Amino acid sequence: MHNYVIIDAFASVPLEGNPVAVFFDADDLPPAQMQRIAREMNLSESTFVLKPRNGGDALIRIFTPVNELPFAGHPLLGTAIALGAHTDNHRLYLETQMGTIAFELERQNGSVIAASMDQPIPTWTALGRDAELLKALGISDSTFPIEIYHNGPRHVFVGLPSIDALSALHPDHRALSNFHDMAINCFAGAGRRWRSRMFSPAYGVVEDAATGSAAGPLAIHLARHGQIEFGQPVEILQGVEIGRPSLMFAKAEGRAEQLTRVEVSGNGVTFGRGTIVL
Amino acid sequence: HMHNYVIIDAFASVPLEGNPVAVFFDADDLPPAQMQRIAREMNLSESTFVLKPRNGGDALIRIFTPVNELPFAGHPLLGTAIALGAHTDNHRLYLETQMGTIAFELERQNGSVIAASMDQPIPTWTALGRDAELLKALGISDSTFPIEIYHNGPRHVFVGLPSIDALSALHPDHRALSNFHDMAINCFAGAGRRWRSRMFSPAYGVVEDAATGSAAGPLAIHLARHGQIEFGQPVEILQGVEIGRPSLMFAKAEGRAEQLTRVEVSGNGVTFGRGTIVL
Ligand SMILES: N[C@H]1C(C(=O)O)=CC=C[C@@H]1O
Ligand SMILES: N[C@H]1C(C(=O)O)=CC=C[C@@H]1O
Repeated sequence: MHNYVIIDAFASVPLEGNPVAVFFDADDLPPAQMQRIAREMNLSESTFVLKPRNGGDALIRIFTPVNELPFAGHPLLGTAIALGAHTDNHRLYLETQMGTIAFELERQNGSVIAASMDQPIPTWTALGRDAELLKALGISDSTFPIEIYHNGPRHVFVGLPSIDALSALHPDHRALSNFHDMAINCFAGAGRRWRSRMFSPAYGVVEDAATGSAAGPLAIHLARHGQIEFGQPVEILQGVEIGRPSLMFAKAEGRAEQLTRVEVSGNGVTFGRGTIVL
Repeated sequence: HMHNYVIIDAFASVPLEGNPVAVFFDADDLPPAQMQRIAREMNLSESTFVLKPRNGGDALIRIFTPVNELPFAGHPLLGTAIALGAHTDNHRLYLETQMGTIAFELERQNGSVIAASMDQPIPTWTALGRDAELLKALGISDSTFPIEIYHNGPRHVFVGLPSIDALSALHPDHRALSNFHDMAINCFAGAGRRWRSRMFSPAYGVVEDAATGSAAGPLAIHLARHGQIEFGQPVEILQGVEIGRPSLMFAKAEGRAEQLTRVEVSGNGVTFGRGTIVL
């Protein structure tokens, strides 16, 4: 029998942010059963905490309802906040398939409130499928070049001219299903405050509330396209239209040709706790 | 304020099959607005909330999809009945809903509720009258039977497919289907005592549902009306196969078209998990 906790990631109160189900003592579960359990929970991801293999504190496997991911932001944020309760550490090192991700935990009186990760440095290139994507989204143009970033998963970015235009999107999910192993992140905003919406049939979700692995790349994206400065922290608010407002903090340090750090951070809170029969 | 819940996999005898429902106990202190939010947090096709009775039943149940409330629904109530059945020795349970009181018979094995049967509301029906639009949304040219919509609280449209291969091949346009409000699109194929179903409902906040319990009753009526089975003949409807959530619903509609005396839907259910929430 496995205990799990539900964490609302990128939120300071239950019912906001993006839920993840974090399953403890999962070494006995085969990955095919992990996948099935994630299908059962039907949250954007469920995670599994395994004994470490390469010097971290744990090894974390990450599953959408339909696939395994080698890295994801909300799921690992939630896992780090839940795991934080086990110990007194303020530094946590979580192994994933993309490598070991360092976390700084924000604690008060030993109690975990928030966490900050150092993400893998993404690479990027032009999508090369603009007409198709914009048709799918129901729009004419992107405000900035449409590029796709890889840090484990992949994330494509499409800019909108206003927050109203971003909220007005009604994408064709079936057309979006032609975009494999990627999530589509639409953004709008100004200066240090940006809004996002994410759509990914490839990762099993019509619309996700907080796509944590997209936040760092967006910050890169905005700085490469002159809208913010490298090293300038931004707030990205996602999930508003679906009732799941999620605040992601991101900061990309260095320069386009040589990034040195991609930090994403947020609050998380416990929604519930229980146990599954297998 | 804290609430205990159980996750029941409805219309399955083993965990990880069937259709999950999250059942929250002692839920009277949650306003409907918060119940809707909790149902979104769980993100299951439905969550239910167990309230004290007002009309002589055992409990009053409110039912929520990720995006709306429903006056009745079959997998959520089945799972609710199995869950509440653990707390009682009784053979029958009466669950008040907005559609009236639904009677259940509980089946035990050893000291354990393993299944239940309900008597569903008798539906009304008519044609949908929008065949061309719906068929284009589904990605096909027609139905094997007249496209009709049944109402037993929620609404269910039925589109017949000529084979199981044809049914598994559907890749509907979710957005185009969102233009059909307040209903679920149930696509079926099969023969005799054995049918496959797939359900799609942007209106009820699900791309594809695993086991649409309130559709099982109407489908047996629909098949009897259209001469593919006889009234009163039990059928097995297997739903959710293509999404990896095989679910087995048993349905029997007794009487005749002009006068149905019982629409019975039953199935197995199993506990997958349980827990507590912080509000
Ligand atoms: N939660 C998202 C995720 C993330 O980084 O949090 C990556 C890809 C898809 C998921 O829905
Ligand atoms: N499970 C379904 C339901 C039912 O009767 O189980 C009714 C309407 C939509 C839900 O996804």
